[PDB]
Amino acid sequence: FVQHRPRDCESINGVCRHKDTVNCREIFLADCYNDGQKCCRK
Repeated sequence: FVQHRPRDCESINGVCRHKDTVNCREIFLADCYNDGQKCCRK
């Protein structure tokens, strides 16, 4: 089974970087998996 988790980042064709990267555009739609990372336009 699984939990109640919306959408990640990889499930959208994105990347998982640091929420404090720099210029790695974040995807306010795709989530990460580390809890501390965010989505980026690859």
